[PDB]
Amino acid sequence: MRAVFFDLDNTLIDTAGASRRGMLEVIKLLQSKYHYKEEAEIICDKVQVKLSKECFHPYNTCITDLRTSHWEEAIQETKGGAANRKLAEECYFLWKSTRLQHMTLAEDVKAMLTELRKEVRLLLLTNGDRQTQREKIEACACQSYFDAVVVGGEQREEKPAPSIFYYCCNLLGVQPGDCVMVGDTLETDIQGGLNAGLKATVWINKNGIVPLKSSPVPHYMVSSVLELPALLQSIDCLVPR
Ligand SMILES: [Mg+2]
Repeated sequence: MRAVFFDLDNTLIDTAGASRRGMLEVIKLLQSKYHYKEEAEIICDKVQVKLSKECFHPYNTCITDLRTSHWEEAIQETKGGAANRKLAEECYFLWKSTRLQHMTLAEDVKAMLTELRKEVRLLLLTNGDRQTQREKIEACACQSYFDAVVVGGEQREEKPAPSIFYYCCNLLGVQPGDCVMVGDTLETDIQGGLNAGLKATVWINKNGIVPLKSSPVPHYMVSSVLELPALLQSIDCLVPR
């Protein structure tokens, strides 16, 4: 038996592009409805930074309150005035709904996943807070293409902690040496698969970059997730074409 674990964000769905889309829409809102000028982009830039700086959480968080607060702060830090929670909410929920709407599985990614599952067990392994990730999973309707879906923020530890990989292995009833991890992030997906002693790691190198020394090195590298079947058909995973 063989299994393939897939990363989610930016591997199977365009998360970053979806987020950019969300900012584009907020900018439009602030500029058209509220007549903001370039403070629109300034505020959005601030939120992006705040988003990027969130780390902890699992002990307990209301992500909606936290991220609404990023907006509230960014508005006040840019335009001053009294804190405006209502406007913060208007921005947040526009950004959120816009991004979730943008997240979809391309038809060739759907076909690819369908083909893989005929021969191997498929699992989605995605870092991030429970609510946000489950919302993304619902938005791109991907749960039906996998035998299981595991979310880092629902677990005790996330990628690259080997524990979450061993959990995934048990969930599918396989061993780490039966498994392949596919993802676009060296420090989570690849390091994690290396930590957990998986059969192989596949790095989707979208940026066409040479890993700086001291970075994790994957077993295999592809520029697109659509290259996976041919690759897996060559290593000990899928039968030859
Ligand atoms: Mg990713």
